[PDB]
Amino acid sequence: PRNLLNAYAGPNALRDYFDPDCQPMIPLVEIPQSLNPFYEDGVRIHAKMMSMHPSNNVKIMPALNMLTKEVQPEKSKTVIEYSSGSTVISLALVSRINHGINDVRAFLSNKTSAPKLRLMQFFGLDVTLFGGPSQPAPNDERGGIYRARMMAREDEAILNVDQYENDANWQSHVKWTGPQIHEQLPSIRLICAGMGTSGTMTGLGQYFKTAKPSVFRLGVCTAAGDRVPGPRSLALLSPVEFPWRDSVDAIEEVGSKDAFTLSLKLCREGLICGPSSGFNLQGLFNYLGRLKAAGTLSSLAGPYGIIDCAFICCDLPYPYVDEYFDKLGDNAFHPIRNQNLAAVDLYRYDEAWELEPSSALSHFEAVLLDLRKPEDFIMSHIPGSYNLPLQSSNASTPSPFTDAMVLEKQWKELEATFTLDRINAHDLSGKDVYILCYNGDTARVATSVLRAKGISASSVKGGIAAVRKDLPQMQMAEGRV
Amino acid sequence: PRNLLNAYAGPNALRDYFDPDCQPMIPLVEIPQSLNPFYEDGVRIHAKMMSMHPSNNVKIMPALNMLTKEVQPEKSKTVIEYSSGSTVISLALVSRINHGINDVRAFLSNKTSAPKLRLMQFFGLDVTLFGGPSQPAPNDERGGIYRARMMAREDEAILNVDQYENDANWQSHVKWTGPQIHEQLPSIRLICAGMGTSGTMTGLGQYFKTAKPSVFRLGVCTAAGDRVPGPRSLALLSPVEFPWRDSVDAIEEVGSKDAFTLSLKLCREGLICGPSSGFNLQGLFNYLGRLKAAGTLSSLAGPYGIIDCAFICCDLPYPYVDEYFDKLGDNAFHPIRNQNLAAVDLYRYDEAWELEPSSALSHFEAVLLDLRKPEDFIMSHIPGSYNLPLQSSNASTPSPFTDAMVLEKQWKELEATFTLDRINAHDLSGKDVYILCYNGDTARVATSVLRAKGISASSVKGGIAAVRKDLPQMQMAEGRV
Amino acid sequence: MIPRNLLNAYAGPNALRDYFDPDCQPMIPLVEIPQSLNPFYEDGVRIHAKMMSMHPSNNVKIMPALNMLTKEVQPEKSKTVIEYSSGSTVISLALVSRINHGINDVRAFLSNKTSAPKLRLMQFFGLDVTLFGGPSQPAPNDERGGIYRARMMAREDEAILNVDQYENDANWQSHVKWTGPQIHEQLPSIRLICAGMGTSGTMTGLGQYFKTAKPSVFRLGVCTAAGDRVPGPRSLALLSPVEFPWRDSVDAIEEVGSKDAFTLSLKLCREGLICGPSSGFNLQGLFNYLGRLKAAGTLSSLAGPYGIIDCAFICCDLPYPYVDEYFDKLGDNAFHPIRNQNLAAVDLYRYDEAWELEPSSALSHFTSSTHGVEAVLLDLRKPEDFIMSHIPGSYNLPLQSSNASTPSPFTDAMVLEKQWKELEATFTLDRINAHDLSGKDVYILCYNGDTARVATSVLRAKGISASSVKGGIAAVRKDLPQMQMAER
Amino acid sequence: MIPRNLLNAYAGPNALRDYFDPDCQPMIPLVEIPQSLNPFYEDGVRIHAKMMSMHPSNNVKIMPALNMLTKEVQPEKSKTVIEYSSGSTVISLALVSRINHGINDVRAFLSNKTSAPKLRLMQFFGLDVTLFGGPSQPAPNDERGGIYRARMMAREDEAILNVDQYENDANWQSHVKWTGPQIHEQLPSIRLICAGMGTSGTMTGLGQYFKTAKPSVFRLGVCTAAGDRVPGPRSLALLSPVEFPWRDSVDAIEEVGSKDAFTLSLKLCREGLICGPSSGFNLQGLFNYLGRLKAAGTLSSLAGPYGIIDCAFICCDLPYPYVDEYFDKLGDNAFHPIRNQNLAAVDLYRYDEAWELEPSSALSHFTSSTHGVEAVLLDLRKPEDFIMSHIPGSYNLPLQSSNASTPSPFTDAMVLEKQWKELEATFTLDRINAHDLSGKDVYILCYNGDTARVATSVLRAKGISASSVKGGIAAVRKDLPQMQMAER
Ligand SMILES: C=C(NCc1c(COP(=O)(O)O)cnc(C)c1O)C(=O)O
Ligand SMILES: C=C(NCc1c(COP(=O)(O)O)cnc(C)c1O)C(=O)O
Ligand SMILES: C=C(NCc1c(COP(=O)(O)O)cnc(C)c1O)C(=O)O
Ligand SMILES: C=C(NCc1c(COP(=O)(O)O)cnc(C)c1O)C(=O)O
Repeated sequence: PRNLLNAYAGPNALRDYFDPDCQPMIPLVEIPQSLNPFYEDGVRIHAKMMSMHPSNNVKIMPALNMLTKEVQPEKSKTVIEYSSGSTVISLALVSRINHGINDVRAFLSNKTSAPKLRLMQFFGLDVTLFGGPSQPAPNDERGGIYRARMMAREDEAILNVDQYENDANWQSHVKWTGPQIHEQLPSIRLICAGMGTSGTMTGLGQYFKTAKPSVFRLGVCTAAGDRVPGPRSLALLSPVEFPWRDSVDAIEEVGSKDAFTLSLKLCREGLICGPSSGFNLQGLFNYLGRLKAAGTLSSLAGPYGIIDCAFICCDLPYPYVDEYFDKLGDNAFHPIRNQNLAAVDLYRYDEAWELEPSSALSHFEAVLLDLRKPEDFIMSHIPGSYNLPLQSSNASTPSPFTDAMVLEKQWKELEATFTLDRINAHDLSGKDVYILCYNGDTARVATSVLRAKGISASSVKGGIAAVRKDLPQMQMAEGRV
Repeated sequence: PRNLLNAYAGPNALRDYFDPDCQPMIPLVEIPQSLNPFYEDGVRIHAKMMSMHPSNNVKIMPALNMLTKEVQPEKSKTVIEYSSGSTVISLALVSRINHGINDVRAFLSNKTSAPKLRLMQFFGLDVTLFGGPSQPAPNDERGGIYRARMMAREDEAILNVDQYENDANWQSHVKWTGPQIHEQLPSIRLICAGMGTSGTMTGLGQYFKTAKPSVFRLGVCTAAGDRVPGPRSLALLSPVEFPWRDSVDAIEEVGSKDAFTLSLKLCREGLICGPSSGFNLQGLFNYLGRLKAAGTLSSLAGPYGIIDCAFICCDLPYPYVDEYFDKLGDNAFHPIRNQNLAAVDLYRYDEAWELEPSSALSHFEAVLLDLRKPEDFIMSHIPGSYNLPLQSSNASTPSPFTDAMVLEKQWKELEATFTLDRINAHDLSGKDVYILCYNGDTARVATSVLRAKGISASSVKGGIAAVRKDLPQMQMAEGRV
Repeated sequence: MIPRNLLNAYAGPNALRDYFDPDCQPMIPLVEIPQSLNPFYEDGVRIHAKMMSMHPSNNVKIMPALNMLTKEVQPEKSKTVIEYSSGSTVISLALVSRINHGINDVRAFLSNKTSAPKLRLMQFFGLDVTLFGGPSQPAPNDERGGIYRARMMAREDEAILNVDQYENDANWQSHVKWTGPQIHEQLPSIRLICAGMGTSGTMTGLGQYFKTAKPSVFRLGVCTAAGDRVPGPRSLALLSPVEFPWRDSVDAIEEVGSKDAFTLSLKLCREGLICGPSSGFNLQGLFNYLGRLKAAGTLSSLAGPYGIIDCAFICCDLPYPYVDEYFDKLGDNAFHPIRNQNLAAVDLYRYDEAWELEPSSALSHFTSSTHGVEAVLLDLRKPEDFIMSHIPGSYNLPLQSSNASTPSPFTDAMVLEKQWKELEATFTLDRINAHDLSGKDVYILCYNGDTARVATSVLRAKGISASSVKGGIAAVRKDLPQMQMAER
Repeated sequence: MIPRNLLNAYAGPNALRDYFDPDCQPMIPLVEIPQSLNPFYEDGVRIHAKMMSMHPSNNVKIMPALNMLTKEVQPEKSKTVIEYSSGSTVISLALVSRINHGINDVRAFLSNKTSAPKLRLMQFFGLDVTLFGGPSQPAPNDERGGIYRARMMAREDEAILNVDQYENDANWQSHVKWTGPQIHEQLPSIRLICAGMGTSGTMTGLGQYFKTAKPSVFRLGVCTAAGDRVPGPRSLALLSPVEFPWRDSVDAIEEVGSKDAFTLSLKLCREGLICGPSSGFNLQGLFNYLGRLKAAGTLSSLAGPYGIIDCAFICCDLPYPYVDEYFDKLGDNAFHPIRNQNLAAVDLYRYDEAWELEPSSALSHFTSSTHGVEAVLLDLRKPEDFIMSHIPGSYNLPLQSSNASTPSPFTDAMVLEKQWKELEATFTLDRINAHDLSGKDVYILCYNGDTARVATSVLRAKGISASSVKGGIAAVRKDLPQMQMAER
């Protein structure tokens, strides 16, 4: 039945890996008390981490169930679907794993984020952008849902399962998701899921309608005028023909700021899930808050006085990371320390460029650069070396690697110092350039600058202080010719 | 022992969820034959999807093992670590789940990508950037590894486990990862893992050194001068003091282009993993290619003539999506169709703004805008309406929702049309503005333009062709006053 | 005693030669400056300006140019004239080379730092300019500056000629020949002669002449104050290497800054003595010397047995090439500001009375031609007035800046700016094509008519054949039954 | 018969009044243009230029300005002068208002489209400019243009005065009084008189005078060709509303474009008759009419019993305010290009001979002052030469553009550009602080010495007190033992 060792081999290893009946049950995890403001009221909330399927999103269940139902083995060569992201990724994976179909065309709104659009391309989707409403009605003849079902109707090699209109959508959660939650949480008193196509909620609600009729079925929609990835609003849901009205006992409306806030909290607790997951949990919070404000929370409780709630976590937060910062204030994140270093010191450092004093002077076709101030150079320097001073490097200035502002000034002055004319004015091109400063640190920054400009540059570890220590017998010129 | 139902409840649900002994074994999946160029030679390659731990990366094993070893319950209040990303995310999760520590400070190179830096902030890390080499030696006194261990040495409330120097790193894979692969693949003939801190490889190599001494242990390093997230090069690995030289039988060197290529292929097969995972598989490919070129591949084979290879998949590709496009050519991705629509039609469309002809004219404080050409307006128009023509909208021009170039021209001309002066010149401010065109489509684009500018605008579904059809009794002015 | 042209009429094939001749010409005018410009008038000094700017060439250097070329040019060998110059000398050489000697290949060696307006002036007069990058006013023997290299090129070629104003005695001798004797005859009671020093030819000539012709006249040279720069003269330091006997030609030397030079030059112009910065530079030196003797109480000595003291100073050229510098050197005061200055950036295009049509002629042309293919009528009124009554077949393009209350844009500059800007912002290329205005007669009707004429200026600048209905909508009220009926 | 100033010397408290008086002044010069400019010289026509630009005011409008103000000004009531103008008239009014009438509050009403150089010129002459946005050359009765509004303001206030050049007969009567009689006396054989028409005062005056004083002279007016624009005149269409009897003053009217006007004005200047665009505009009209009769073979009739035909045309003002337009209107030819033009953008800063020091004086100052606190020595040579031998205590700042082979930057313009650019790019603010040059005496040593002087120009423009070692490293070879020993 199920894979005990979670080990999949043979020609069908990937098929069985994605199989919800063969792979272990999708994890169900109770959220911590610190995140559950109804813990003292006896509420225990459990998160169904659909993001932990190998596909990383809840829409793998409709995609699996639809494709096995609708694919015709000899003739089905192309799959087309309108989607907000998750379904077409799941269709792309299942079409290859189960059906050998690599031509998957994704129809998406032109107002889907750039990271999400790049993720579609990443998974090998062929995407076409559509103007107008990002969430059109399946009968809006100007929208991508209509165009998709009409392109597969004129060509039998083209297949359009219809996640907005194909019953195999919600039946996938009667088949898999529902029974899993029931076995994992036999004391379940409330099931909660947000509604986009509504397939997830109606599937769960149709299953629990007869598997445990005492279970309360709570769907979540996006507040009017708001937008969150995954669900749609109550208005955008009315034209859909799935039996969602028979699968829910109450509807909550949730905004995007709460959704992204709770998703961020869940991820920091260890339950890594995306914005719609925090959206769902917030809807559950809002309904529990009504029953407490109405004094009716006792109605959900079982014989032990506890209320076991399960809610769906639909996918991962990674595709939406930038949106968390646009929607949530800076107060939700620690700022970067030494943030200025992101725009500077951009180039690599190789340990082989840093040479011990004896090793560097043995190679010395070759040119030695001294980056100390002009009067320090005249006082004493290695005979044969050129002087090239810097405003930002004294004998007293701190090491650039201990002061981010020093590193910024020194790196920038070094980038401006080593212009093209400068390289030729000192004959650095094509030679082994050895660099020396006071303690070696500014010189090492200079090697990163020069290596990125193609000059074979090395630095002396410890600077001139180490050559005076390690090589005390090498006598030094003290402006004398 | 292990959680049969994958259901975690009680105050320790999250602790047990992250527990590798309590949670099902990390999946091991054989890669498809199409991705395995040595399938006919009898090689079967199995991927250990460490990315499928709830933390989504392999470094959860060192983080778990180190923190339980080093945390002192009463005094340990702050955790500090230098990392390339994975470890500090895993330390942030485990420090909160197992030890109640929320003060986690991450020391990172200034040359880590911006998406990765934002991911650190996302998971609640307090990050400080460090110049110089992005992968310093643990004894480089200018690098972040030294600074981390020295800041926890001066303060007992500060804890620095040392992933580069703490043996609990690699022992975590002797404890968990090794035994899991052995039980999942008893016929294992070769174990493969890339080396950054080397903890993963030495742990696996120390375990199999005595669990099944016939197993070949293959480590992978980054080719000289190259860079891939996770591992380091053979040179950057020499100073580390873990017994990695006793845990490997051969070393492969792999470049970044191959690493990102194979990761992309793995993700498109259904094994969603990041660049170091394709890096590892490529190293395995390169060693198998030597033995075939040397005719020695038979040496790895078991009694049935097959060679069972296991390799580590370390994390997910999502934080690196943009890097795949910089490293791989455009030839690896389908381009966006109607790409021009990404920069235009930027605003939302609400179904309630589109009104049937009878419904819109019933509300008609109110102003009706007609967007048809001037001669068409004079020919016949709804009495009481203003005319506002557009260069890009004829009676013959196609619907904007069927031609992306038409949508771009019309939307841009509409954005330029409805300037501030225009809004006041037609008294649109504060009124209910109804918009009419030929077929309704240009008018609907105009409502998205005007709603985003704060004007309460609605369109007539079907345009003037529908008011002539649905309302044939409403007589129309035909430039007559 | 040569006679001068009493009719100032110059005919014949030598009309231009005689016109430029300081002996045929009337004498260069000498004009006493007014009291309001003479601080020492109450002390008996009379300051007379020698307006060298009034020669046909407009500058003092026509005298050295005439004299040097007459001396140096070889009728059959000379074919090219080359000279280093700051501007005046080489313009004068171009004129004399052609008028008097039939030479047009005149090359001008100039500093690379002379102003961009001045460089164009050299081109304007048909000069051939080569730039030299060293010091602006080099020493004549500096083997880098143009003075030396111009001299050597004239040595290598026997067909080209460098008269060299910097050490040819004919330079300063031309003022012994003309300027000196003229001033002496125009002002016999003269007691002091003043001139700035660039090459020092003008001052050397005046001082050498008056040294013997009237030894009692004081000779006052003017040099540029160190660190400063004035067009024409040189600083004392920059003047020492020239070998003209200028030290023997002056009895004292003043130093003057550029701010004072431009200020006094500007005041002389507003008095009617139109002259450039070096003229105010010379007058300021004279003021400074006269103020030195007045404060020391030695002012009386310069006089004679008469109480008056007659001083003459040189006015070298005209201010027009330097107008820009007066604004940079002097403050925002001493100039009246341009009022309605905002209009300088709007209403940039021409008007034509033919574009403004009587209402009956305009409505006749509109309904003559088929509507929407040959002619359109734009009605700029607010949409709720347009709806009430309008010319059938016309288009409504509302203007926010225009309504039934707005006054004439030509009576308020802010209205003109707002309305011209909105009209310019209204008639984008899409708007022209949205109403298909191209190739059509366009008629404009507004509340005003003045606004509508502004609209015709804007549209015809864009190539649209637009005309306005004179008098506005008020002038066609009698042709609009619906409008007449609404007023019941 | 009033006498004229035979000395051209004007003294006394009325020196400026007499200086501007056309009756005290010598007559405005009349000068025959040369054959090279007269295509019809072989046919017996002699064309004489009346250089009105030679009045002290430099323009033709001083005659209407003098005559109108003399007529209209009220000694005790008049305190402000207001006039719409294109430029010439209102400058002349400012001068006459002060010289002759002691009035300085002169307001100038100008089109908002007059050039930015011309607007500054109005400010320069102390005028008070108000801009008007309508048509540039409005009709005198257009109640929007400045002509009408200037007239009304003078009506509301009995203390201000608009002489109104556009319909005051004293405008054209001033040329019956002066310009006409002068030309007639300067050229008694005259057969034709030619002038452009703006207000038409000049042509009306000349034509009304010659109509009776010598009825046989042909009167040839010139107007601006439709669609074109010339500074001064008007088009025939724009001229019809003025009520001067100009139609009665002309026997024919030519139309001329602006390109021909500027081309001929430029040629007249290079001949020595310095005059502006309207002057070439008048001459081109005369050429066009004479070419019409020559092609028709009716040229002989204009003559007399003599074979010659003497024509006079007006030259109105000077070209200097319009120099920019000649470049825009005419091609790149007719001007010589500036050679070494690249130098105009480099070597922007001054030089001083005191900065260049004899080698012994430079090395003396350097080792006098303590090194690195009061003085530094920069050695611009290549690092491998600097290592071989250098002045002890000096810093090496290599230049790629300079080495022992490079010639003098003042002998090759490309070397000067490269070296000045690299020196400017070398001495960034960090470089000055990297060697702590601020507040120190700085001495420059190079292979050349010329390069080192360029370096001193660059550094002193940045405030660094830099001097150069004259003669370069070659001049200090005797002071360098190590260098002498290497040459064995
Ligand atoms: C509609 C699809 N999204 C459903 C979805 C939902 C909503 O689940 P539904 O089955 O559509 O009701 C929630 N969260 C995420 C991340 C989702 O992708 C889609 O990818 O086309
Ligand atoms: C060093 C850590 N990275 C190790 C790593 C590796 C290498 O595994 P090691 O245990 O360091 O040898 C591979 N792939 C990814 C994504 C990784 O993050 C870190 O996050 O600090
Ligand atoms: C040197 C020349 N300038 C002399 C000059 C002077 C000086 O006059 P000198 O005769 O050169 O000393 C004053 N004012 C103006 C306008 C001048 O042009 C020249 O044109 O090259
Ligand atoms: C109208 C005036 N211009 C007349 C003019 C003319 C025309 O001359 P009239 O006398 O205005 O017809 C020609 N050339 C120049 C340079 C002029 O300035 C004026 O100054 O306002």
